[PDB]
Amino acid sequence: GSHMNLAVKLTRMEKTLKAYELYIFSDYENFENYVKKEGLKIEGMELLKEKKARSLIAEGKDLFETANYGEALVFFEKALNLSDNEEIKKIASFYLEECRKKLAGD
Amino acid sequence: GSHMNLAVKLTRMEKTLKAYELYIFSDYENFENYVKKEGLKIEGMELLKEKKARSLIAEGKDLFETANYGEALVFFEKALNLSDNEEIKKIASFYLEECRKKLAGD
Repeated sequence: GSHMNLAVKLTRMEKTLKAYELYIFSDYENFENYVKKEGLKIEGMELLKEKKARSLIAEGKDLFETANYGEALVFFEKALNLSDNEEIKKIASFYLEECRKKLAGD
Repeated sequence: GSHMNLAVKLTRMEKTLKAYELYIFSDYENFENYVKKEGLKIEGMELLKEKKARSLIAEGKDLFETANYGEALVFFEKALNLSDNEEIKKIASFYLEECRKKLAGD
């Protein structure tokens, strides 16, 4: 040609580097906000969502353990909505039901 | 005319993408080895080893809280060996012992 016409490719790649940098150097929320708004497909995203969902379950569990069932419920539902990972689903669903039991006075 | 420097940039960015992927999803040693081999200049390189140790502690702790003690053991031992920080090693050691108690049936 000898034009390579790489600009579109490189600007996508720049954004995916920026996404990885947000994951490494910033909060999960900053990372996912950027990925969502730039519409990026990040390889291994599911693993990252699973890890964050697991962190949310842990937060809920600590709230559950202080009998803040209402607040705990919020975290389990968040975890459920964040990751479609099968273990996350089962564990979050378990704890969600435990909250519901306590909330019903059972 | 064409801009071959953008193609060079492409090669650099592909490598940098792979580096970040190794950092996030693989062991620090693999990331280190790849960066050295490719002579990449990663921004914040000197920060990453301790950051990795910390993320391993966090991920290990969330596995611990979801009662995956066998899985968590791996994260804690890796963090124990990767960190150069005595406080971080105390955290890792504490959880490692708890995981071992779980493997033993307490």
